[PDB]
Amino acid sequence: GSSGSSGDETIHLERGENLFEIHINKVTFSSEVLQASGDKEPVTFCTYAFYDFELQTTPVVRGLHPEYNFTSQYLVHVNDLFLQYIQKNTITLEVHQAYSTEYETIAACQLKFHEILEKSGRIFCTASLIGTKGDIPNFGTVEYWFRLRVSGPSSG
Repeated sequence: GSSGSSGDETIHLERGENLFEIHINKVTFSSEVLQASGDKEPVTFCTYAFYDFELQTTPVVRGLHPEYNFTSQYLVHVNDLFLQYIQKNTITLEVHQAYSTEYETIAACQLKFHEILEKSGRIFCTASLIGTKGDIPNFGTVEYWFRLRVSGPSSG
């Protein structure tokens, strides 16, 4: 076969299994967070749960702009209850700082996909981060992408 730059437009996918994968590139910070850090490779980690499944802990890494390079996927069968869920409730991914002594949260955002409501697939999107205490509206932006298509097996 072949692959490359392409597009897809559809409302409801065919009758088959659906695989929801989520690959997080990395997490950028703002001039404020960069300095606020402490001139020391800041270590943080994110977490989230889909379809009320087992929560997954992101890979801890030191640095300013690490590459989690984490790719999670699970074969889930659901369409109607799927879209409704996206609305009824969204995903909450907070970013807490993991210290070598204690652990506390300093940021919290709401992960939700709008396009998924109409379209389905590689829909580029982003989310903003806000500081809980510091109250920093320019904490940083997260780079992620979602996809929902028939993960049914094929002959080939």
